[PDB]
Amino acid sequence: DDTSSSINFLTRVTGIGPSAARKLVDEGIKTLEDLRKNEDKLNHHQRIGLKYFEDFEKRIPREEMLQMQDIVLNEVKKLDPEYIATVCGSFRRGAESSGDMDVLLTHPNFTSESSKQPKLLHRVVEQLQKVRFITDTLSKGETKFMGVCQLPSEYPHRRIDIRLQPKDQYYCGVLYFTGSDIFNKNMRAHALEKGFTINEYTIRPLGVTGVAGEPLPVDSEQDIFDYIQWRYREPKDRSE
Repeated sequence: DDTSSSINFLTRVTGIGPSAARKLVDEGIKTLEDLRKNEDKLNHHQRIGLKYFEDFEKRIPREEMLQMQDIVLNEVKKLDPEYIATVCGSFRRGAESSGDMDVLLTHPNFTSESSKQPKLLHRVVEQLQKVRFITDTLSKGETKFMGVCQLPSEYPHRRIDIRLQPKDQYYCGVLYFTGSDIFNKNMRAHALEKGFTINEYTIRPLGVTGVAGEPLPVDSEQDIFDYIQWRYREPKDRSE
């Protein structure tokens, strides 16, 4: 019990997985105090998770999400109008509150046949840091950024992810990350009944063989619904 309750509290800190949590409790750190007195035992991601432990357990009001959206979309547009940025998650479905901000980013210069273009993403991250919206980085790779942001003022720090997706796979991504999970499940099931398979990257025909063919052209979410003969489903109507 004691061990379990300690392992559960730790897992509430972003970055601290189950294994990492056990190893930590196994070393004598169980409380928030212990953690805060032992940052030297945590990697960068876990340490930032600890720093904003409380803030990260707070919900985000839609009104704030909207202000966050404006900041993101506006800065991106200034860097290059060709950039396309979409805030997904339950927020895109009209949710009155969110737990984090998930942003899908693309640029016509970056397609799936293209090699890595990390600066496409990092340029955006750097600018948002410049305007002081992004305050910390949990981690960042060639196509994904996980960090912390804050509205200027008192405002809680919020979790934000920015994913760079190839232009030719962008809308399948926006669809997937908009959800909900139930809706995605139901849409993929229907796609199958129609001879198509859909994932977060593409929609492909499904030969009677069961083996998916080449990816089909997608230039909007609408195209995906069109392929499977479903009338367009507004994000607000995608609870399931």
